[PDB]
Amino acid sequence: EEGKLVIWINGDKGYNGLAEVGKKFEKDTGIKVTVEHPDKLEEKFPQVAATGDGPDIIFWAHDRFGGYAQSGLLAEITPAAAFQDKLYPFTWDAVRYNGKLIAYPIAVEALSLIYNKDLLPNPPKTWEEIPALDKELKAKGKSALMFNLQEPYFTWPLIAADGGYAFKYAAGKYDIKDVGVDNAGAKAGLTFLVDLIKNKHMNADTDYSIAEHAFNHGETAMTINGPWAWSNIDTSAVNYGVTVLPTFKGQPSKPFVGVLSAGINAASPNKELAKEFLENYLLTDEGLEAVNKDKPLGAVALKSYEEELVKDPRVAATMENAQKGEIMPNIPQMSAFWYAVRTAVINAASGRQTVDAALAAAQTNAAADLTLVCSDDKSKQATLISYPVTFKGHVIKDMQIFCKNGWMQMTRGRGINMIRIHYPQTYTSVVPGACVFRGPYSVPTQDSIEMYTVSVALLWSDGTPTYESLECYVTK
Ligand SMILES: OC[C@H]1O[C@H](O[C@H]2[C@H](O)[C@@H](O)[C@@H](O)O[C@@H]2CO)[C@H](O)[C@@H](O)[C@@H]1O
Repeated sequence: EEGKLVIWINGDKGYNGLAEVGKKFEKDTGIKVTVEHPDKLEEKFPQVAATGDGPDIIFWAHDRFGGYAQSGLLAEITPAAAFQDKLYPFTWDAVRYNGKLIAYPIAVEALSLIYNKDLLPNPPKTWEEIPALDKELKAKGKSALMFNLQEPYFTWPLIAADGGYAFKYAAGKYDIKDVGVDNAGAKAGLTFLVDLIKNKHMNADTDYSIAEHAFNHGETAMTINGPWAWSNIDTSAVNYGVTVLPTFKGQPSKPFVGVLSAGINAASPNKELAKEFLENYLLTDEGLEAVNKDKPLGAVALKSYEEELVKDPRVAATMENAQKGEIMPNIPQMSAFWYAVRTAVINAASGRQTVDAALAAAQTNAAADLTLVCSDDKSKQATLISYPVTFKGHVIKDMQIFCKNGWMQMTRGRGINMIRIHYPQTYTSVVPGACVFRGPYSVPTQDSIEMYTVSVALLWSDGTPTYESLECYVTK
């Protein structure tokens, strides 16, 4: 709707403060500003913006914006040099996609270790110490650590500590072909997490609100969270510190660093109003103050403000953790990475898959966009799903699936491609066209399980071949 600004931002952010900024905007321009916090908005935005609908402005960490830009959902930003100089350059670099500025950077985000000083004056420096510490607190009616296990954002710092990575950065770009989900380091880290759960130091079902409640009411000595979380702790009775994440196998935990960013919907008729709102209301000492006061932003992108923020030790700790991590890629393939790791962590933590199997499925999903939906019952068939998210640059051109009975080609277009995979011995005769698992194979680790597998050959646009396999496991 023209003559009005609609803003979407995550419900864990400073939306009331931004609303107050919006009030400051309406009052001067007569233009009403409505701030909303849709659920799973990072998914809902590309859905509705694609229909020409949605907000004028969308706020999210920069990693999602490359996908948005590739789908044509974001207007190009062209700020003056003067405005550009007001913000730190690396924050601008975070919002650049295939050459163009696709958003306004706002603040730099990283997870930190947050601890209750009255329970735990000297918090552990290593993950390895948490079990012994938990045993001591449990006797006192408390627990050592609770944090959100449902979102891979929070568990990634540990998985990445021993060598896990999303995409390798080489020769001036992310190498979409070199995916780090499945390696020895990632396995060691996720195994440590799963072991914390097996040993009842953490609970697989723990989510954001459970961990927030447990920490802010004094039940658990530590939590892992970002700056947005500090204001609720300020309200609580907890005297807290914000410090460096614990090390794992002697290496720093490596949080993925986000830059909170504001994109303008390409379909918005209101773009000039959105630009002026963002530049002359939101990014100002006053506006950033308003939002930061409602819920802290971390290290803001605005130079004038940063100088006052660097004095807040919580922000300093934030930047200390950021320096030990890595800025998130913004490439479209990140959406497949995050989906794949979310599934792996949830499945490993619950005990539905082993760490090795979970990561192996995650690796293939993040790298090749292939998901295999297994059935516990052999008589019900598996489904292989191909769902490409990257349409530009180095991409898989050709895909061949190796099934027990031969090779079959599978195309990559924008859309979704699904085939059934049959377990062998299931059909009384050979079914024309059907892809059949190789197996059953033994699994040395677990004696009660049978493995089935198919293989895949990938031909990249540059001629590079690569190979994947996908497994399903079944109880005998
Ligand atoms: O969990 C995967 C998720 O991680 C990041 O989302 C963060 C976000 O950056 C923070 O600002 C805060 O809101 O917490 C989110 C996790 O709940 C990625 O930005 C996102 O794309 C990804 O799906």
